[PDB]
Amino acid sequence: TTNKPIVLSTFNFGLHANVEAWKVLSKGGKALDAVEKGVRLVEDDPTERSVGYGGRPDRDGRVTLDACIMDENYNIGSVACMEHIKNPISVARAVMEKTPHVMLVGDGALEFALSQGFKKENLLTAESEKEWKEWLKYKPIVNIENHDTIGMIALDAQGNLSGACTTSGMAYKMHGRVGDSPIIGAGLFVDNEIGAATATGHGEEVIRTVGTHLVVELMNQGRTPQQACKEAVERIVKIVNRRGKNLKDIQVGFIALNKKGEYGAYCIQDGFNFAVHDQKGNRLETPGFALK
Amino acid sequence: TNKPIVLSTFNFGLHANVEAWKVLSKGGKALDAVEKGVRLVEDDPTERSVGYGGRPDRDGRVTLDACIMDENYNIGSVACMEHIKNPISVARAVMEKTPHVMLVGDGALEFALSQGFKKENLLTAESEKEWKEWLYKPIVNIENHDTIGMIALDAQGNLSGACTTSGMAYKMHGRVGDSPIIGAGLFVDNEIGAATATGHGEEVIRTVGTHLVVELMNQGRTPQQACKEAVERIVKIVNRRGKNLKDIQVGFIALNKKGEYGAYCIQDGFNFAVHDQKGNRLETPGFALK
Repeated sequence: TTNKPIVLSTFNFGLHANVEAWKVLSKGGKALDAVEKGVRLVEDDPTERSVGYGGRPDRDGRVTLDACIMDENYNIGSVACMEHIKNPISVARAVMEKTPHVMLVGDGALEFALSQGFKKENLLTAESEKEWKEWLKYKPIVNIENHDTIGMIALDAQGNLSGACTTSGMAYKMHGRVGDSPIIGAGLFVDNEIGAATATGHGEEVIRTVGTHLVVELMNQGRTPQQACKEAVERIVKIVNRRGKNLKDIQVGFIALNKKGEYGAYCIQDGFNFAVHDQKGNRLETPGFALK
Repeated sequence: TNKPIVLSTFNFGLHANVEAWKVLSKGGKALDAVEKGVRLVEDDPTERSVGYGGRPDRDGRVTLDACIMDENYNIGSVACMEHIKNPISVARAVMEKTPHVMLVGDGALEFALSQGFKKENLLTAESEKEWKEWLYKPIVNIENHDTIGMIALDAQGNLSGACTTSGMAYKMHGRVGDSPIIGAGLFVDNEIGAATATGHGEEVIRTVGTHLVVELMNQGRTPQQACKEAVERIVKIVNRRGKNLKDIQVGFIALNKKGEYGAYCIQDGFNFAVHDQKGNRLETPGFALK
């Protein structure tokens, strides 16, 4: 029994993103195309205020985006702190496919996007501009309604894994701040002989623990996807305590999928959900949480 | 436990270790020792792949990458930063003074200047001449001391590490390698050990190299065994991607809680420096490409 094809993505907007990925997966399409099409739906929508277009700016009023992608054969691409391109996941795929590098940032990422035909656009909506000027008159508090990242991982009809992660980062972050979403091993990791995992939340904490590489290595060690996500969250809980911080101030979610299409998730604070679509249909599930 | 002890990469690790030992031999923190050690090399214009004499990207811009990690999971990083000679110290200020862990590009430079660092021209006349003559084949060259990574265990039994580079010569503007990425160029877990990487950064990111080395030591591997199996994982992936191993070089050095240390690389000719109470010496690790 292998449950394939199957796709998982983060937060409640993962349900709609999964319908676009299933359009690829249900026709035998590649997991890489499915996860790119899925997260682009959310990058494109200005009402999703933490991914792509309409994302809240850094404190200087610049919308800078972070994304990475990984396919079934350790090919990776990433862009971080890139301005004026609505679809960072697709520029990350072009870094992977068209350059000898795996990560470009800042002005160099934008110059490369324009060289590959991407269109320069104004990503700061009137809504985000209004909110930023009011904020100008930094408290990255936990908020369950803030779907701060879309991460999506899929196992296709060929039995191949791939994943994508994209965000506009912490609202009113310092100029040039980069979170976990464009870092391979922190926001996203895919090993086609084992499984894949993506992360959400306070990016600094996922980088600190190399979160998604740790989840996949625990599945390599025999942990179920859910057990792997749970123990990686418990490692963050331990480190939060050793650093003298308070867990109520921190939110991190992990979703994971292995080679047989088994899946799981776990988070620090209640209220993180994820969407799963497989042949039985698309549904929103609620994982366990550490802060009780 | 054999402590204090410090390891750093390549030939120039011997001189960098003498500066870190000035801190470690007096009971100083491993964090200050590894910062002082790699700054020696950032400061030297004759070291062409670290800080000040570093070879520019293809547009003639010297852009630097660095990260630091202490004994209690605190981390800081700057990538693709221009005009500041000492990126390891701006990384330490990201760690200590901001709510973030990584800043890049113009925002990293703006933060450095807000902290007192001075803007300097890092493109030496030598590097400028070489770049205009070059105006990309990132070959294996054992004379190219591409990164300095340094890891130390101090008198308190605490681990810390630093990694800094100017990255691949004539890289695309905006390219970031493994040296500022926690878990790829550098990782430190004070209950286990620490490891740093050198070489073709893209390959270390792909395998999340130094987090893998430390997790293998967590699983009971020796420092040398952990470095060897992480190199063997890169060998395997190079083969699955249909690539040729002769085109790639990666080195790992590692240190555990007990002060045991080890190293391994793909191609012969990588060396590292160890300084402990027996003195400072240059050792040569095993290599995969036989």
